[PDB]
Amino acid sequence: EQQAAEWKLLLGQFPAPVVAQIRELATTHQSELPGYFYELRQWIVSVFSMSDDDAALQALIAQQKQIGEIHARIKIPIHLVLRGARHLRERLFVLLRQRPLDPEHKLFGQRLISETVDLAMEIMSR
Amino acid sequence: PEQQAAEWKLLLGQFPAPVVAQIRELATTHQSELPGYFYEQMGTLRQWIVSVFSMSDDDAALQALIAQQKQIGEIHARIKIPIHLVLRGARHLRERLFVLLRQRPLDPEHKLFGQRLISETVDLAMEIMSRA
Ligand code: HEM
Ligand code: HEM
Repeated sequence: EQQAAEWKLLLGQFPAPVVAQIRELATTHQSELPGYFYELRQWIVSVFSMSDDDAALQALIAQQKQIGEIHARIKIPIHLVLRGARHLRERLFVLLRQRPLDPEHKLFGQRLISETVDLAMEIMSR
Repeated sequence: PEQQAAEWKLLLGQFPAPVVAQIRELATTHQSELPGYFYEQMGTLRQWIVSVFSMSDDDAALQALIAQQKQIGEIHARIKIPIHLVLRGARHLRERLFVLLRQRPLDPEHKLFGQRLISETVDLAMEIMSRA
């Protein structure tokens, strides 16, 4: 395993004010992000608080694994989980767009949220 | 059910004409290059990427495509392949598709969209591809 390194690998390829500005946009609009709209915050912050050390980070992978096995145990469609993902990436994209940060940093800021969430569901998918 | 087409054609609406084509082209010119293995555990992925990157705009084609994704899922399900191996494939796909786009001299705003389009495209296919 040590999908922790793996995780750092994809994290170390992102500049600092992006990491900060993406983190800071998850921790703000933290509670404003839980979306239910069709016919929780600690999570976003957990994933988007991203650091270096592999105690304060590991619990993130072990937690993700936990929270899938929750979802599967009670038997809920994974494509429902991955859709939630989507609307999340989406709302996060929308939140990124409406900033006055250069499109260059947006460019990273986009891959940074997209990789994370998908990584999440990947490892959340057990 | 059926409005899986509705959603896709709408999302495809959140994007400009060139980006769409740029991305279509991107996948298309490198369809033969992108089935790329570089790791450890255990011409098809061309027309898949192409099917799923034919920026298609027709409830008809969409349905079949949609349903294609569905059928692809079920096959992967019978053999009993872990969902998190496929999402992984999927992650590698857009990751290299990301990179391809980066190394193209486009307008970084054009670029942003280009990113969103490839991201949501695969993930949407992936979402549908789910049945097990
Ligand atoms: C991006 C996708 C999702 C994420 C990140 C997520 C996150 C979580 C987390 C972290 C928990 C932990 C609760 C705990 O530890 O006590 C949880 C529980 C739960 N989730 Fe979600 N969820 C997602 C999608 C969904 C969807 C689409 C549904 C639709 C019904 C759903 C329904 C539930 C339910 C019913 C529980 C209760 C489990 C319990 O008893 O603690 N989840 N979810
Ligand atoms: C994004 C990821 C993937 C996509 C889009 C994909 C797509 C496909 C497609 C289109 C087919 C043939 C269906 C047809 O056109 O008739 C196929 C077959 C197959 N795929 Fe993949 N695949 C993916 C990942 C994987 C992974 C990760 C594995 C295993 C680790 C895998 C194993 C197989 C196997 C074993 C078959 C043949 C099944 C049989 O002969 O019964 N695929 N896949």
